[PDB]
Amino acid sequence: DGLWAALTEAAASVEKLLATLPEHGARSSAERAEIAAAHDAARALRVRFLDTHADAVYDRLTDHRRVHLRLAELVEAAATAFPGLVPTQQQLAVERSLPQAAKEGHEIDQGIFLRAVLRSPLAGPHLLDAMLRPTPRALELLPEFVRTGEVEMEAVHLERRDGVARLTMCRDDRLNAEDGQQVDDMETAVDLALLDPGVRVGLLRGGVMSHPRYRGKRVFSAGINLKYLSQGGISLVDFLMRRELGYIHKLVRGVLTNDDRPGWWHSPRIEKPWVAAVDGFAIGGGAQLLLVFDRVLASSDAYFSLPAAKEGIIPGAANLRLGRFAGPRVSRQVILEGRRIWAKEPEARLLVDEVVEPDELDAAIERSLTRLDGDAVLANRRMLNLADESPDGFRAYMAEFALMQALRLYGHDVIDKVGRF
Amino acid sequence: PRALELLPEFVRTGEVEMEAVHLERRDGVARLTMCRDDRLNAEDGQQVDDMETAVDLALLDPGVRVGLLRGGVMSHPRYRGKRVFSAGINLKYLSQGGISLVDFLMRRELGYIHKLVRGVLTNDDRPGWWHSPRIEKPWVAAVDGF
Ligand SMILES: CC(C)(COP(=O)(O)OP(=O)(O)OC[C@H]1O[C@@H](n2cnc3c(N)ncnc32)[C@H](O)[C@@H]1OP(=O)(O)O)[C@@H](O)C(=O)NCCC(=O)NCCNC(=O)Cc1cc(O)cc(O)c1
Repeated sequence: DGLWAALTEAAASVEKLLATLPEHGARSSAERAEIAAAHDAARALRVRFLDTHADAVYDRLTDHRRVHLRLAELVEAAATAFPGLVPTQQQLAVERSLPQAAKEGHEIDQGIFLRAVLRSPLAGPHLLDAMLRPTPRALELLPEFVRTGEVEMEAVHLERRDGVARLTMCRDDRLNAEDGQQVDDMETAVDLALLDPGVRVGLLRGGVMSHPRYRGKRVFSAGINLKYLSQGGISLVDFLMRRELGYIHKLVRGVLTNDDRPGWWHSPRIEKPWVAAVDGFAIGGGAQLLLVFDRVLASSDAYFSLPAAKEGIIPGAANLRLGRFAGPRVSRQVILEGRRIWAKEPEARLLVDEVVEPDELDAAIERSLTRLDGDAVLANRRMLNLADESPDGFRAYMAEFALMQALRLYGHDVIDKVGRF
Repeated sequence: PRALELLPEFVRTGEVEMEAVHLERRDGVARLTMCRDDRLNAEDGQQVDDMETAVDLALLDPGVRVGLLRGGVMSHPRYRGKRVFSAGINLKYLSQGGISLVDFLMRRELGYIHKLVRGVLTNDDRPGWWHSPRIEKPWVAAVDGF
């Protein structure tokens, strides 16, 4: 062994250099290379330690796979139980108060950690189940939602109507640009939709925009908030990983419930079909969402892009899912070269089921919702999703993604590009 | 007659600013920009007169080889900073009685639009008129917005 002691020392060297060296941006090139080498030695040992000890580390935190912990709770418990393995809440607060260009990149350690956890065939599936459980916030709001049929959240408006959970993304000043709060609202709303027995089908649509160039027009998504990303407010764990393992995965697989109802022995998760309706455009994170719906409609003037081909972060699980929809040539055109796909071109039918003129779209959305009601759709979409995306495939991708995306979140090309927005 | 009047200054200057159209000779191209920035280039009697005048100038100017029709940058708030080709006839003026059967609807078809196809019929005043009594040139259209 000896890896823990080596890691502890290498982390100490890093903290000693951060204490003595000048602040980021005031460092000379020799000072910059010295701290960079210390970060590298420490992170190298984080990997080597977890290569052999990940399962034991995870077992301590979750009582040998007997307590389900979500991502935030997991990395926070790992910080206190294994100092130096991942950053503390206090170290993260310091990072979070800095712009991305000035951060030391302590989230990378969380990427290292979550990679090793998701790579384990024992710990990985367990963490994924934990993220499929209902959020506490949703369980809290569920009784009022059952009664009222309505919840107004900061980034999402949810309404039960005619057996449909109508999620409207309503950040009318910024084209529904995504942030940590949008993810929390989306997961809460998705949780409510799935837990509400009066909901049979879900609908995701963008609301009416108010920014002057789009006033009176609906817009689906302009993707991640690039301003916040530049400013330090995009969290690796609480945004980039949370959305993939939480609400987006619940759209596919449903919510894992307790053994508290009949039939749980054949359906431990409650899943329902989802419809997406795209107004204006779906960009980045919003386009990623479309790879997970049972039905996708778009207005005739809409387009779909994952535009950050030169200097962007990985487009979530698009790299996992797009090849299945579009094949390897088109997926590389979209992701490697930033090809934008328009709702009216033939290849839009790889991503969209129905393209409709603006004046006929509302009615076409309503028709689509009535077609997905039965028990037959539920069984069939479960079998399809199982065939389309294996547990191992999703897990193995999200394991590498945790580290690869962490690195991209701190890449100089990304920081530079995002600052110019 | 308006075009013949403006032709010498256009040959000299390479530029004419009209109410509904901006015309510029550049690199042998007659660049017609439809520039009613407040109403998405909605058409009226004056637009037709400007269009025909510009088309006439493009065809008569020996320094022009190819014509280009494009919409200019709009200033209306829903389209500010964006080019728009044409929103068609001015429906407000049509309601108000200001769309002329002869001077708009017939004039545009028999004048500038037909000159885009067939050119301008000139006098017998140049070599070759016996085989080409009309001067025609090729035209490019670039459609922004709609
Ligand atoms: C979409 C546009 C072409 C629209 O062009 P215009 O019609 O000229 O609109 P704008 O006036 O820019 O937009 C209106 C308004 O919203 C603001 N806006 C628009 N999009 C954004 C984003 N993405 N962030 C922040 N603010 C935004 C814009 O600044 C204006 O607000 P003011 O500054 O207050 O004037 C343009 O706004 C644009 O390029 N937006 C950014 C698109 C983009 O590159 N998004 C990021 C793509 N990358 C991801 O999503 C990455 C990602 C997301 C994920 O969810 C997960 C993951 O793993 C990775």
